[PDB]
Amino acid sequence: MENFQKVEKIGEGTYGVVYKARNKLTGEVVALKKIRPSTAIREISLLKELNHPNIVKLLDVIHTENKLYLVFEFLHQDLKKFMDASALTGIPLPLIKSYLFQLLQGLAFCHSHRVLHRDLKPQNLLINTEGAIKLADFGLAVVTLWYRAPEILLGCKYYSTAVDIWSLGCIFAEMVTRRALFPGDSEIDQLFRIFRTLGTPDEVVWPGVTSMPDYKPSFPKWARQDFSKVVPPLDEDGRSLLSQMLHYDPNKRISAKAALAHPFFQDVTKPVPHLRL
Ligand SMILES: NC(=O)c1sc(Nc2ccc(S(N)(=O)=O)cc2)nc1N
Repeated sequence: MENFQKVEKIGEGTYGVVYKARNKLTGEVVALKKIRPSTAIREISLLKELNHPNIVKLLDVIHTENKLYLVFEFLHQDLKKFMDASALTGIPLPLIKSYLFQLLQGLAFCHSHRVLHRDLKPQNLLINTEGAIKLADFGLAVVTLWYRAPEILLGCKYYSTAVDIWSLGCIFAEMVTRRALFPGDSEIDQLFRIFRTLGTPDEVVWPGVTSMPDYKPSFPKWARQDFSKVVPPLDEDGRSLLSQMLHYDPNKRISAKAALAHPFFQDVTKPVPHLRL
């Protein structure tokens, strides 16, 4: 792209590299993703018409010389950087609530249009100075496993919208405690960290779990811990919501739409964050 003057590399995912760039003609600043099929582009072309206030806007899709570039509206900072910047004091609850609420709206929208994110993590949740937060880097049909739903880790071949609720629940907990909920460093360690905290799933809480591709009758049997210890600073409404976002059975896991009606959001507002850019 000679049409842009890459200002700096701002990120890197499994789908490619993203740069902060300036359109040397219009002068606009954007996020340019260099990716590297028709089912792909056709799939992407859907994403362009996927416009919502809590979804990073995909501006242009460019296919040239064996290269695929995606131009996105540029957002100020990602949630991982913001959480780190807020580690000494923690993000204030009203702001945590606002962000969670907006992200659920974004997911509710995606899911109603049959689009799944599949790889939600603090690094692809972007925020601006006006208090908004948006979903970025939608995943298409050293990697972080911390936000991966248990059914994915157990070999499910068909993801459901529930995997996004799980990831968001993990992010919610992390914003509240200032510590990753399940910081695994391998698929099995990830799986076992979830088990040690939520209890090893069985047929009672998760019908069908013992018949999953990577399930092993030999998994250790850990008892479930209390949420009071898992996310202590969270009030009971928040813990109630989190528990529903972290149900083992994808079918019992709360939907984005239902989560939006949870009492936790009765007093939701939209604070502005203190961003250091
Ligand atoms: N991937 C995307 O679509 C992106 S990434 C992005 N900007 C951005 C700005 C600052 C930071 S950081 N690490 O907090 O300084 C991270 C990301 N905007 C879009 N649309």
